[PDB]
Amino acid sequence: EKLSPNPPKLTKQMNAIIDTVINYKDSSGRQLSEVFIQLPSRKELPEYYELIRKPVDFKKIKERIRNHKYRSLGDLEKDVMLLCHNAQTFNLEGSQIYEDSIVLQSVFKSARQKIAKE
Ligand SMILES: O=c1nc2n(c3cccc(Cl)c13)-c1cc(C3CCNCC3)ccc1C21CCCCC1
Ligand SMILES: [Zn+2]
Repeated sequence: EKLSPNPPKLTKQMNAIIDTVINYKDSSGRQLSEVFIQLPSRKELPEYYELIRKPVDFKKIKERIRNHKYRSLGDLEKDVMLLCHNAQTFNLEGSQIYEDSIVLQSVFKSARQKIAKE
């Protein structure tokens, strides 16, 4: 089965996991994903592209689910962990963005364990 199409059930699970991550709010009602939806342009933040080898945003992850680029829930996981890794690489330790990216890793893993195990 190594090369085979993604079942509709799997694609639905992928979208539900990523929607849980994108929609996640703190107790104040702030949506943590907001800044991570779209990458900055190379004109507005050139130094991002000098430091980050493999840029990714949540828009691109949603596109990759739709175009069947993830072979597995593990491949989806790897791209979400890459996004969060890039945020921690570029942004200052202790910054809101840096901290938010750590919480989103946990939100992803919780959603995967709950949705795929139920
Ligand atoms: O790691 C990121 N740091 C950042 N971003 C990101 C956007 C998507 C994915 C990631 Cl993983 C990041 C990101 C995105 C923006 C967008 C650009 C288009 N207009 C909406 C805002 C602006 C600034 C950023 C930072 C955070 C703040 C400091 C500069 C860079
Ligand atoms: Zn399709």
